[PDB]
Amino acid sequence: LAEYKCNTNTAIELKLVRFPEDLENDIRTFFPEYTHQLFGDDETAFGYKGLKILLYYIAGSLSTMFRVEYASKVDCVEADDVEGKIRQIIPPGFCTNTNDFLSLLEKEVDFKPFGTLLHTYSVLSPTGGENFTFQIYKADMTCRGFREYHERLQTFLMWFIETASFIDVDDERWHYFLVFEKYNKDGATLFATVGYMTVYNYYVYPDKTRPRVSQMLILTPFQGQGHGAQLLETVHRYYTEFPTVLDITAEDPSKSYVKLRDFVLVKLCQDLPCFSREKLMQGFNEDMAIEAQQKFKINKQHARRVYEILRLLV
Ligand SMILES: CCOc1cc([C@@H]2CC(=O)NC3=C2C(=O)C[C@H](c2ccc(F)cc2)C3)cc([N+](=O)[O-])c1O
Repeated sequence: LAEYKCNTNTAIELKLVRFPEDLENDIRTFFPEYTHQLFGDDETAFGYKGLKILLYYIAGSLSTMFRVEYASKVDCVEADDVEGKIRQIIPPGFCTNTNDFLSLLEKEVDFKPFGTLLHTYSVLSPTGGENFTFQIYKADMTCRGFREYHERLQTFLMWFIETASFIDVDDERWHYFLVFEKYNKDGATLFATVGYMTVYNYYVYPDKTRPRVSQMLILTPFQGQGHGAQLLETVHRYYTEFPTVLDITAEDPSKSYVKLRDFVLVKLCQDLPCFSREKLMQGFNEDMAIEAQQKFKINKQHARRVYEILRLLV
């Protein structure tokens, strides 16, 4: 009976599929960092030998294939309801075989990003020379198709963020920022989902808001390319255009958030007059927090952090 225990982290094969060959290419597969919300602290599932859970997503639209496969199952002993648990966290309408999934691949040419283009950037390839092209969009639930797309996307929070939980999309104070990569296929330019960030537009009495970063997910294949830095920079630059925004902060200031934040705020602030070599040496001044707030909606306390870093650099 213990011979029917399978670790679920390694059993759940995720894929982002651009071309048919991606189905057969194990390099394209990645795996959950967390499955405890479905399978407990032990991250094991009872009842199956050779358990394979397939969640294949078409790279842009995230149209989904979901299949459970196994060598054998125990079915007066009852296997864990793997299917049922996964169905809690993914929308209906998934297909269940590779043929139907490949059919969806043909229609992917028509998939277009949701919302407003805010920024376009290039990342250099590891090999060097080739640039990949990326775009950040701001979307909301008024954009046709986005709600369904967000349901397909958010599942990933479960696999890669430890304390992850789904948001209430009917709350209009949610802002969505999406990252896409442009890629070529047979002469056409298609879009691939890279990541996203949800930002909550907290009300501040009486006429102001204070955006707070809630979640940010960069999908595993795109990690270590600087997407989070672009995403946060873009969000700061976006909300700067609104006088009614006080500042931008994070709900959950992790070590990695703080590292990312310190990177971006230094990038944004080093070329400002108030943070010049000469002005830094005179000490920290309220002027610095003022200018940082006006120019990039940087929190008063965050500007103190930037000051220390910049003053060390000098
Ligand atoms: C080799 C590892 O490469 C990367 C890892 C990450 C992770 C993983 C992920 O998907 N989410 C985030 C990450 C963080 O480190 C911190 C971030 C965070 C941002 C804002 C905020 F308000 C609160 C948290 C959440 C991002 C990137 N990236 O480039 O963005 C990696 O390259």
